[PDB]
Amino acid sequence: NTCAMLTTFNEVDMSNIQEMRARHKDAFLKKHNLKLGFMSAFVKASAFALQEQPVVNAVIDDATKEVVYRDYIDISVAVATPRGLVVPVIRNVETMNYADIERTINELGEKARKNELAIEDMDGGTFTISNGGVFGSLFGTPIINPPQSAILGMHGIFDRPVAVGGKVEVRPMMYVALTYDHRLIDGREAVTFLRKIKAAVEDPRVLLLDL
Amino acid sequence: QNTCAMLTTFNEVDMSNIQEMRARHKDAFLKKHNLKLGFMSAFVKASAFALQEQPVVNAVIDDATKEVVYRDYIDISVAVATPRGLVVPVIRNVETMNYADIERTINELGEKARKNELAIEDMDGGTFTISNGGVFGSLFGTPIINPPQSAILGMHGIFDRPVAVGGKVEVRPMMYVALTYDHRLIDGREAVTFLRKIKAAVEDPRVLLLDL
Amino acid sequence: KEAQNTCAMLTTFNEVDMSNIQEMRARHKDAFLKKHNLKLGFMSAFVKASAFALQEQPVVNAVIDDATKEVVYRDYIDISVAVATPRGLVVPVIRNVETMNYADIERTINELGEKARKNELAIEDMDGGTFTISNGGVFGSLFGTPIINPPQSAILGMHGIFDRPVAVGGKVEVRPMMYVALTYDHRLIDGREAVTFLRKIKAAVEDPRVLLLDL
Amino acid sequence: LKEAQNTCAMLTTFNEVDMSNIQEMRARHKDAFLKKHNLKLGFMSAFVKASAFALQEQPVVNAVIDDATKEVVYRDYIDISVAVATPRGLVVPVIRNVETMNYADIERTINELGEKARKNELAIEDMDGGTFTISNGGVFGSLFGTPIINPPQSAILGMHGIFDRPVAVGGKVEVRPMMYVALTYDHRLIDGREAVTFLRKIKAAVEDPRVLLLDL
Amino acid sequence: LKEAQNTCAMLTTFNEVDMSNIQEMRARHKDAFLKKHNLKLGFMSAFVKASAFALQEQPVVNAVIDDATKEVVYRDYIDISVAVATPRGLVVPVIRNVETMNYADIERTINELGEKARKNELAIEDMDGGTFTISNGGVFGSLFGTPIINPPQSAILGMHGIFDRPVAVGGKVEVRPMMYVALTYDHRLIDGREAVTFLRKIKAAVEDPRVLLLDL
Repeated sequence: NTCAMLTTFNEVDMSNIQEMRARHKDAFLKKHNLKLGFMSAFVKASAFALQEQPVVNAVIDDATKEVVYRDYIDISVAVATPRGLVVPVIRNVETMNYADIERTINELGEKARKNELAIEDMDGGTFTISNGGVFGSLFGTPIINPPQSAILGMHGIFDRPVAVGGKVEVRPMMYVALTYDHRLIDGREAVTFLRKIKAAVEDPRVLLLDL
Repeated sequence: QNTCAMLTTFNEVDMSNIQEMRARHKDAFLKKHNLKLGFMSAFVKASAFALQEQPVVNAVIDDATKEVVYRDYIDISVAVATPRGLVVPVIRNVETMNYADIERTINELGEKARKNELAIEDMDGGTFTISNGGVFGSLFGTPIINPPQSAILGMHGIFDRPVAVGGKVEVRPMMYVALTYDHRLIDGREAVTFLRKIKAAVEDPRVLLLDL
Repeated sequence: KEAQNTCAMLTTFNEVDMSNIQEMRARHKDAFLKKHNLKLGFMSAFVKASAFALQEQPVVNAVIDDATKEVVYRDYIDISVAVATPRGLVVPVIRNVETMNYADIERTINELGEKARKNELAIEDMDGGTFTISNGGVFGSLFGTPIINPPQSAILGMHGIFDRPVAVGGKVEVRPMMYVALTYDHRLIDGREAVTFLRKIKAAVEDPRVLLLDL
Repeated sequence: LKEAQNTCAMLTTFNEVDMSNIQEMRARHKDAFLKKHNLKLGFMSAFVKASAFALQEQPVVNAVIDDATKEVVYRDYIDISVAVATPRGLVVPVIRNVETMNYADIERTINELGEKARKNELAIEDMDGGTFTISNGGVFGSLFGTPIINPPQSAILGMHGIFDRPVAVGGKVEVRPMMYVALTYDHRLIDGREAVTFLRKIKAAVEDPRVLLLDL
Repeated sequence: LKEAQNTCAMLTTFNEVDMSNIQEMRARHKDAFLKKHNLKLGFMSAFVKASAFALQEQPVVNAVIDDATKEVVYRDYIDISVAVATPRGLVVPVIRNVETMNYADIERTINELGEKARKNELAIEDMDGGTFTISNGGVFGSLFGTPIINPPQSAILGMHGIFDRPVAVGGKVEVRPMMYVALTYDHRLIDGREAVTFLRKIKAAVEDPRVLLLDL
């Protein structure tokens, strides 16, 4: 009786991020000592789209029926543990490039694995990401954890035949999801947000171009 | 999903035949009716046909008396998106209508919406809600039932995907369609058949004339 | 609805290649009729896959007790398969599913269908299920979200088998694929458990040899 | 300018940058860039941002010989002084705080500064304070040549025309739009290694702009 | 630097060198060279020996304009100042009487000088006094550029990176490992024709080392 949940889906062509991870895999590891991953691209695209559409960043206060707009943006990434899935928080992401996002993700994942994370940074955040792609999933409905207003559900990357230029081609594709609440965000805004994340991931130069 | 009854179903409709009709007859349509040809009329007519062939979907549960009302008239509330927002203008008596009339009424209601002469009378009483979120590129998604009716058809963007025909791979322009229905009056079989029948009517518009 | 509010149901989807199942049906239909006097189908494979996955994963089989707030555990698996009758839909439950194979599942399904058709199906053969499989693919559906029948904790949504082009080994071929959906009670089952459960079901259906190999 | 060509002891280094990705990105995003940002995508934003990247990773070049005290001051800010072409002549407007700008922000600054200069509104504050120069003589069809260090700065990047030239990729021969770029540096502060690495970083940033996001 | 730029009016002439012969000889002789000399073959020794040969044939470049007397001094000995990589920074050790050794001894001299500079035991005895400096930029992948004359020499060689480039050999295009070579010379002593001939002799002696043996 609190939240009514609805979901929209879309698909992202991960054929450019794979190339980046395939060419700058040793230089990045030599200069920073971390493994390149898909998660930084999606975090940065989420930050870009949240900046473009601040209504997705806002949240309704059910106690006073007030809409609070938050200028800071934080994606609450998720890492799985044997005792249960735990959701850390990446803080102040609108001014981090791929290196900083990757390093924060690595540190938070290590802390979750060795169990030294307390509630001080587990609470808060304006966005969530539920990367269910570690365990191969085609697509699905992700739950909104409280008190957020939307969550991105990333699933596994699979090779399926897609039609580009009228010809059947095999490219690595990912199904993305966006569980929002109609009480705050309309369907058009959620569709535009997901499509903008898709655009910013499938061509990272959009971030440099501000498109 | 708690206070929605939710429980949606999805299908794929091929739009090769509909775009062929548009490419063939859009000039004549503009010359005669002074309008433009889209895929909206196909979906509205298909929904009307599907509602004719099984009216239990068109029914509404009255929780006040535990009574199901089987309304005979078909009233489809086509949603037109405007920068101010999405509204629900209602097209009356879709059973006695064709593609030209449906397009004309859709355009007229949209024009009333642009200048905001949308009276309360032409904003309710609909038996079925058709929401087009496909004007914004989206693969598929789950829409929401509009009260008091118990179903809604939401179409999405048209993309070209490879699909098998006769065992051979061929690229055709396809759509994803969705239907969220209240399980308290219509079971899964009925709603799946309803969506299949809408898809069959849109894919081959001549089944409307053949009355299948 | 009170049941809707109390249960927070979430859905996840996957796809199954129905290439091995159809081949085994093609090669093992006449022998099935000669031996068991009964025709082969699709439901037995999915029922057995769900049974094997539940045996490996007891959490999905378990249900929370609403009366006392206890996650009561069940050492026994009973799938509740929905059969179709002219007078409507009924959900008979097949009992002691761990200790039978494809042949006995077909026998039980046939007996329950012929009992429902002729209207001698009592209340003992109706309740007591632990997991449900909804075969919504008979009426040609692509995919969708099923609903859990109480007091069960999860449902597997079987859909129609469609000839669809999919790339395996870098080549595009046409294979008969089916979309599977798992609507699960999130209060008890987590995302990892649900995804792994659906993957185990899909793997067992794609290769029936996994069941006897006990992976 | 004569009192710099010998006192600064300039040496010139040259490299080729492959403008395939830049042209690809322009062809792909020009329509949307004009529709949303109300400008036109260009070559110079990429080069200015690449220079900012290289001056971030290599701060000795960003420094200047302070002849008063023989000091090498490591600035925490980068001041790119682009040569904007005007019908009257060539001027040197400056872009300030180039560490944090996207391609669109640099485009907007360059277009606004060019409109200011063409309509004769350029102020001194928009002309002084340079730290690195991106003088572009390539719209004149030049192949390659040696630029001159702009005082008080310690280096300058000279850009020239873009021509389709045969190159080797994986042992095969393919024609692609190839570009000759030059760097004229003060060898008293910058070793050969430092200047060559500077040009390699600029070339890598221009060839694959994804490096800027990837922070490699 | 300041003095070299201000006093000498150094001019630079350029050329391109095939390295396919050197690459082939390395590919076929690396294993034997390592097994016998316990050293790994390099591209540098061929260039040093070719420069020594060209200095032998043209003794004008093997000479210095004496500043005090405005005269020329002809050195019968050839010394080359090869720059050796080092994390501290590149230095300039000197090889003595380069014309008397082949590739094998130049390789061992370079290896010993690199080992000694790595441990920073580079004495000034074997550090200053050369006659012709050679600078390598191929380890940082520079395309081409003008090197600075190390004083008090009269010229310098400007070896750069080696890149596969499409070139014309007998009317058809094939990709061969090609490298730009540059010579910065004091035009006061060495004339234009002498500088071009010197660079051409270095080119000839590097393109096929059999000229060195053949004494062409």
